[PDB]
Amino acid sequence: MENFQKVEKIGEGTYGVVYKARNKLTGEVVALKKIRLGVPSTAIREISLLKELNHPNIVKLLDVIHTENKLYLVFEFLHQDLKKFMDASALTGIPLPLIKSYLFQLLQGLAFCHSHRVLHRDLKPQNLLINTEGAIKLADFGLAVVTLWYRAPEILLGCKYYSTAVDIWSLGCIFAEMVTRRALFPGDSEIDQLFRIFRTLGTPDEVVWPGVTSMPDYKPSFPKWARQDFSKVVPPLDEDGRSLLSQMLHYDPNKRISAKAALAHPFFQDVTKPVPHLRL
Ligand SMILES: CC(C)COC(=O)c1ccc2c(c1)/C(=N/Nc1ccc(S(N)(=O)=O)cc1)C(=O)N2
Repeated sequence: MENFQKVEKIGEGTYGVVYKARNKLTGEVVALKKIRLGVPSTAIREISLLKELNHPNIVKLLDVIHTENKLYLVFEFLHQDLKKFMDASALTGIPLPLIKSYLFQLLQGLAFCHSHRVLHRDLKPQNLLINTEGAIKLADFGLAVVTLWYRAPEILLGCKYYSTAVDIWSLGCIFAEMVTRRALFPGDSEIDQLFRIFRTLGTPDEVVWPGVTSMPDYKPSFPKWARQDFSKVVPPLDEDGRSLLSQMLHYDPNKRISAKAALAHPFFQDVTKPVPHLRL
């Protein structure tokens, strides 16, 4: 790690602390992540797998530094996250063509991960990175106050062996947030998160989600709320966007649209790649 000059702290995550840093030998500007822990052998193999999971919409893992019984991940650096961009665009809103481009690119990144049986598990605006070229990239995955706003209901209900559908749920929540300029389900506890989902989409039952009542944390005593219309949930999003969002937010993970099928949805018929106005 003596090969890198730290410039500034850019974040703190579940797995560790991230710095903007400069390689003293190549002059390369990178994101250096110090992993929070000797390093287990299983961790080294799983991280070695991430190195090969390369795609234009996945933040590149340049190098894995396992020296002096410490672990550092050297990543590609991007200048802004979607959280800061959404905050900067709050007065006017992100233009719909740019929302659509970002959603389309992230679904391409997800379809790629998911085809290699790799789940993100914790998508959120803070780990979605953007550049001046109009690209958006997935970061902070592959090592498996905590934000619960994007957590799929099967995780909250105690599913131990959840699927790639949890990522589709998170991305649908982020899509809604880009459109409305407000978090869709801003829970501040696991039950508040669950009940916020239930108040908008209706308390799930065996009809809409077969097997829901036998889930580890399901309680028959859950209040029974009626579902709201999507026209009320994400105005002024057009019918194509609302249709896609409804499929990304299906309760049953088996009914929830896949990343590959979402890419063929009519909402992306007129997709383009606009360039954002970034203030760096
Ligand atoms: C810390 C938590 C999420 C875990 O993060 C990661 O594992 C991780 C991995 C590789 C990365 C980055 C983060 C990163 N971050 N860059 C950045 C740059 C500017 C702003 S900001 N807020 O708009 O000024 C925010 C983020 C980057 O470039 N490569």
